[PDB]
Amino acid sequence: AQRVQLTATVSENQLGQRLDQALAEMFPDYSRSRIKEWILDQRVLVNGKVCDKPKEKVLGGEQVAINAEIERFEPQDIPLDIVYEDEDIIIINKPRDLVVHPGAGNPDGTVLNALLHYYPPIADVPRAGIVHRLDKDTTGLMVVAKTVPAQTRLVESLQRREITREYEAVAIGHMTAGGTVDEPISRHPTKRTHMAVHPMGKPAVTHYRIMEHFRVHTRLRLRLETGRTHQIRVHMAHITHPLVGDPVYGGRPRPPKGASEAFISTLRKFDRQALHATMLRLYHPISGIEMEWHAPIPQDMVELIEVMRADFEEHKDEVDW
Ligand SMILES: [Cl-]
Repeated sequence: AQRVQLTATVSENQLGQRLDQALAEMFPDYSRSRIKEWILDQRVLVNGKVCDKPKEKVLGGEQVAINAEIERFEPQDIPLDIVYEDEDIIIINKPRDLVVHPGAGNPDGTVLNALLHYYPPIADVPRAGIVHRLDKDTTGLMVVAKTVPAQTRLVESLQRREITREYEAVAIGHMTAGGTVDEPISRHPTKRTHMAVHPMGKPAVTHYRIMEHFRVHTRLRLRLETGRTHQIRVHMAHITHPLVGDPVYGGRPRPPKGASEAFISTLRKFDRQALHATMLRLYHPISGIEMEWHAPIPQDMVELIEVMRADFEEHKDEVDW
């Protein structure tokens, strides 16, 4: 546990603040509740005297002294599909049902826990060398830094927009043209599950091109300039082409008129955003040599795309036999 020793004097305009509130302002490196625990446990002196009432009001000019002490994520046996690894980086093909980094609702079971198990020295790299995210139910490529120099350099490459991250997706609706969504993204004001386009969000740019038309769906490839939470899903939804199977931004599946039983079945069962990180291209953070990796389209999407393709081709003739 780490020994904490801190001194300061309450500023005159802090007159009337609670002891815990005033200490929080003087020492913002330490959480509010932490400071409260320190006070109650007789670890704060005020003018050479122990003061243990967190609610007690300061006057300004009080000399404060604290003498206290302090005290991460666990490795988990979770298999990873490693596409490429060298001394500096790892490229993984992430399956669905796998969160990248611990957060609210997912304390563990994540790619980060998996990395801590596979290569324990990665604990010395910020966020276990994870430099960009994929959603839990998005499949495909991620690059991960194994070392501190590699991580710093990959982060610089992202800031300078020198990493290409391409995805393949199936979107709802007929789309006429490729283009760009450049709309900032924030947390949704009222729906805690959602992100949203919002003037006060973080700037976000997605480029998209049409690979193939289906009857009431469209296959896309996208390239990101930024990697905000849910960026593709929310941008595609914003322009009224939410991703097939998206459980948050999509609505009820709408099959086209006269869709086969197999088409209707495949479409209704598809229970994740039809979204896959398909290609990554970067300058190696150590050698600066240009490199490119591909993750094959997963079977779930292959079946979805083939059914939609057979449907579109069939209904380009008066054929029903
Ligand atoms: Cl994603």
